[PDB]
Amino acid sequence: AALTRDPQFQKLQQWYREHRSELNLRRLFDANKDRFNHFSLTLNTNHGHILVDYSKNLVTEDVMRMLVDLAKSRGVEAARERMFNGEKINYTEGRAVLHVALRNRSNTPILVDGKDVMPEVNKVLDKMKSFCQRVRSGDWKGYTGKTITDVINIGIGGSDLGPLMVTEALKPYSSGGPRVWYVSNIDGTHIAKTLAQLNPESSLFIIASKTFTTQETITNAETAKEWFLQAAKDPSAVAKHFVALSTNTTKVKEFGIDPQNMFEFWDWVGGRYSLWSAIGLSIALHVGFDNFEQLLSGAHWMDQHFRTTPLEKNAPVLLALLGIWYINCFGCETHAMLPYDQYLHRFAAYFQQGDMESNGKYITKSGTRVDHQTGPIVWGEPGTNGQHAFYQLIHQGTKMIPCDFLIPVQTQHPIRKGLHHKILLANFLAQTEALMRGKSTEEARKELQAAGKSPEDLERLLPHKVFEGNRPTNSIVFTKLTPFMLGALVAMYEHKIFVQGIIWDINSFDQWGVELGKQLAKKIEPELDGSAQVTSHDASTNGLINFIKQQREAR
Amino acid sequence: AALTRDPQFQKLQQWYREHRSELNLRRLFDANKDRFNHFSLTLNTNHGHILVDYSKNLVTEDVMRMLVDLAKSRGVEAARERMFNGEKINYTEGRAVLHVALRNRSNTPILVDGKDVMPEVNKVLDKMKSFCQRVRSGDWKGYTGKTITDVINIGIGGSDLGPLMVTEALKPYSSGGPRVWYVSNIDGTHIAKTLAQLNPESSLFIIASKTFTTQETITNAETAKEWFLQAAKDPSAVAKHFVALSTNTTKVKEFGIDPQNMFEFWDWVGGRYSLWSAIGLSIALHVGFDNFEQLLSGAHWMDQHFRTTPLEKNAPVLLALLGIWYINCFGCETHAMLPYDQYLHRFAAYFQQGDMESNGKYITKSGTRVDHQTGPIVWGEPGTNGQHAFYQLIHQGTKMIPCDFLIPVQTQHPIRKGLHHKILLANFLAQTEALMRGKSTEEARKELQAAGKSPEDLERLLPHKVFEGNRPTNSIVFTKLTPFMLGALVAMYEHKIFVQGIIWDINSFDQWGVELGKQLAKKIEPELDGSAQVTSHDASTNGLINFIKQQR
Repeated sequence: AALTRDPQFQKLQQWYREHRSELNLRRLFDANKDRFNHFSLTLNTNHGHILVDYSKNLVTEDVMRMLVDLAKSRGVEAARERMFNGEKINYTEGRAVLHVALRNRSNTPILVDGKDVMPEVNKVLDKMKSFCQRVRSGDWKGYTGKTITDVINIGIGGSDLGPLMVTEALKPYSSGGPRVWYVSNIDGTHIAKTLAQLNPESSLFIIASKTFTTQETITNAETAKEWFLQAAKDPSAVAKHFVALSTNTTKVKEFGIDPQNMFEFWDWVGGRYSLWSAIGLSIALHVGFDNFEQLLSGAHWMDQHFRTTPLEKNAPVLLALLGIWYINCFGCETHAMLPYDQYLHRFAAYFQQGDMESNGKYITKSGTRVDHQTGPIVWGEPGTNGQHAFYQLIHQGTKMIPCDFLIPVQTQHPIRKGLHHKILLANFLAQTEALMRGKSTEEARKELQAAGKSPEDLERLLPHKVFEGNRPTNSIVFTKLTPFMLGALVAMYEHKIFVQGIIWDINSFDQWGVELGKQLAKKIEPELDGSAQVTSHDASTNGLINFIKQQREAR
Repeated sequence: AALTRDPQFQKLQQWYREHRSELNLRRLFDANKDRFNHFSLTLNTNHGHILVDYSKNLVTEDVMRMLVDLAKSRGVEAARERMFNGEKINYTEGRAVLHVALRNRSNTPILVDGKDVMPEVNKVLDKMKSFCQRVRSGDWKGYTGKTITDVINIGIGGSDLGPLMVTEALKPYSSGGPRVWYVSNIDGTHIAKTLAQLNPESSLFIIASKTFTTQETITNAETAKEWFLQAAKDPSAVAKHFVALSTNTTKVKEFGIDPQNMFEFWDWVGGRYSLWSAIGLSIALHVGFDNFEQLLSGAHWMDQHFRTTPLEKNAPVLLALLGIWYINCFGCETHAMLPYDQYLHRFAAYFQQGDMESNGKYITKSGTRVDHQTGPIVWGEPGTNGQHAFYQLIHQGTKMIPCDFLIPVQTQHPIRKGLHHKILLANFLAQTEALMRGKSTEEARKELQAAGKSPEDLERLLPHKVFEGNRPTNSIVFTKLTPFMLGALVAMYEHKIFVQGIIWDINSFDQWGVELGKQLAKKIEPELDGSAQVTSHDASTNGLINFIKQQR
């Protein structure tokens, strides 16, 4: 595979074999008082600063030069220009990849098939702006003349995770917006428990689906419409309570949504890159279109940083390369995302899709199988909660787990004169310091001596109190979690993922790996119906089905 | 360490090295049409059936024999009996480990320091029973005479995750219960956005903390008490609105809680095993004490299954050993938990603590350092959502990821004449079948040719459409997600974790690894007050602190 044959990759591997032992953080920081300045970036966006501190990673200045040489060798910069220029870099599907066009506030032309996409992008944005104004002001009335109080997004995956994570994160900005609800699972619990809390007369349903064929979303949408028409008893009332966010005009009409009620996007918007498009309508409705424009603007700023910054000081490139270093030299399977912010409690789940569906790949551009690791398993929970759930394993288990810690300097809720946020910041700082420094047998012994432990009791406990440390982290600190700054942060990680993919020579923008499960579920669905035993699959699938059939009528 | 020198483990690794490439699920099923019957367990709890189908795993009958022999050689049964009989198996802390006593419906004596703990367990249960009846009936009034409409648990980690996951899982059983809120993060967002939705006259605060010294929880409690007293202006009225769940009567009283309002538990209740104790009061308030008892009864049933069942047919032992196989032979870092149930959306989060804080360890019982892997990283999201987020990587990435798929046969919401649950089940079944059966180049070519792809479109797309499969899963299917069945499922995984700890020779029940972060946060705290630079740490901690100071 390309990466394995790359001479810069082999130098990195070779260096790792010879010098891995020189990578002790305790020693590196002691021998370089300037380490933080040398291994950090400060970004002034004009709407907040972002500090990307990667100095607690197991790198030296030689390692980062070799990693930048790898990005050059693998053609990161030329691949970047192909994306921004509208070339069909999604080569398995023959598509452009232009989530950057969605937030292209400069309106500089971006050509696909020689045609500028920005007129159509801005036509849909204008349509969302006007609709949001009418809904939020109460000028858009329901079928009994009431204003809309609840907006329900029905969609899954790329049509759900982004809008949910952003509306969660920007909750302080939703004064005067309708309540927003997200129904995604086919599990009837999800729609049922939501509809039970709603009035059809004041509820606006948004059917989010790129294809408008996804079984979960269409089934959920048909259930919501049946429920709604149970109350309204008039087909023409659907036009006041159902809109669609899709590329598929034909299926939207067949579902019965008026064409004036369809907000379009395009095939070069990948679902996991789609919150910047019409899929973001639930965001604009909740926090207002002006805050949505700020979100796009912050992404635009990061796009420009990614495009114009030399690789060696380019935030998403450096994050990408650090991950390559941990994935392909150290062998780390996972990457933890640990925001110290309750509003970001859906941020890790969002990049599970964004990262893992993009780079969970094993075939290269040339059709050949990779002979190296690709994308990691992404996981995490907000701090401080994670400290009391799983940091035990991060500190004193047997796995190496690169961790991104994120926090805003300014809280949306400066209660008790800042007391809570002070404690939060201090834990944020303490945990990376603890991961890096650890605690030696000599340091733990001195503590147990001072606690007054008997020699027997002390030798028994001592090895359990030792922290081997040397566990690497990234610390990403930003002024405040505004719409603009959220946009910049999400875009930072989008381009991190793009860079890793180029390095691995995979297609970050397709998802052929979801097809087989879909096919097999279509075959199983009609077999579940009766009480007849199923014997047509492997023995486990049959046995599970037959157990299901048996237990259907247990009371 | 103990494990790597154990004869049965070495036999296990040697077989792996010689026969790894013989393990192909597609061929194992093709050659043994009885594979499901020999590699699954069906449990009748008398309150629902559990099918534990472990046949889509990379195991033969010989591998399962060697694994059970490892369990015997590592002494699982004798360790289990020490736990149930009240011995101090949490050896670093010198404590028993008796979450099983908390749900011991049988009331068979369990001695700790020679004294039966069951009377104290049942005294507290009776007290929660009576408090819940009063609150739920409206007998218990607020400081202005109103009934409690909102209950707010304040607590973190083990004092949060269990009750949150259970009340989320048992939502359908909460009719007539007050609404329940969980406040855990120190991040002031968490208490602030909760308090903004509450009426102090009708809100009941539960301060859940085993130590009653955790900084996050005591600060949140102090903030809620300040907020409450700003409205009531009557300090006697705290006794109507604040209770405590703790082992520390001194700190509870010094905080201002009436002694009558403390619900006790004991040092042998681990935080991440605590939802079965007083820590579960918010569960019993939300769904009723009878449903809480049913939850306890399910766990009790699983405790007896674990205790009385021969190892080769013992559900938590088999799950543990299959994990050992993937962890210590295949080298899998992670274990995914994928419940096909929206009510179980915090189940995986609960076992991140349950599993990872228990067995994320590296020092054995003799004080020696492990030379093998221990606990995995636990992660996951509910199906079907996960299919559209990260299953692309499970199917077509470069990682081997053991997965548990869980689902209830009967849904709490049989809308559309069961159409949604029918689809949910079909996806549950399809995904494990797909992970096991890939799709060959040959099969993918035929589909593309049949679809009508031209030779150039076909050959460009074909390699990307191949699924190598051979990806192992457990399927855990149960009649219905009732309180009883939830209790059984949680206890099953608790005992899974126990068994793995014993085999690894580690302490599943301490958590010394949380102490260095707490120390260092206490030293950084006062340094944030100034506008002065800070120079007292490493450059990075210094540099971050000073950027925080610049950007206030």
